[PDB]
Amino acid sequence: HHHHHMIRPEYLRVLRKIYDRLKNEKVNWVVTGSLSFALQGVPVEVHDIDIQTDEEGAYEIERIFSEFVSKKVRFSSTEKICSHFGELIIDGIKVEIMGDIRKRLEDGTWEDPVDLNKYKRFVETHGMKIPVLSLEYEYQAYLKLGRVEKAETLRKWLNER
Ligand code: NA
Ligand code: NA
Ligand code: NA
Repeated sequence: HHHHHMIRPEYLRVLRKIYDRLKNEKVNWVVTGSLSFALQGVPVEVHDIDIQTDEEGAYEIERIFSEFVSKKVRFSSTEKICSHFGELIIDGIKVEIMGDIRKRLEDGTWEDPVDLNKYKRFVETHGMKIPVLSLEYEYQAYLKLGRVEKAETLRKWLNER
């Protein structure tokens, strides 16, 4: 953990609550977003918890954490990214559930969702074996989001004309 950076205990507490209910379920899930970076030693503050999973996993997670569901899992799509998307709030912390995230391809097709198991690693942390997507994958994913943002920004700037 570069910089001996520590994840704020509120996030670890909620992560434990999530881990405890998923650990012995057949759910294909990973922590993604900032918490995945942090768990893998990148000193970044976490503000919410992102769980990426497959389509079935999103609905299973929602059911497992039914009392915490703030937004029902629904297939949700922009023109760029879609997923089976819902939200939990646990102890005031937002948990984004994203099942089978797919990115739009140049041709308008949707990429197949990632094989989470190609990139999943288990981080031993605070007595928990937490599945995360690899830093390499995460970095590449954010850089890709970045490209999308840049293209959209340029389009919007031009649209203002
Ligand atoms: Na920590
Ligand atoms: Na799995
Ligand atoms: Na960290």
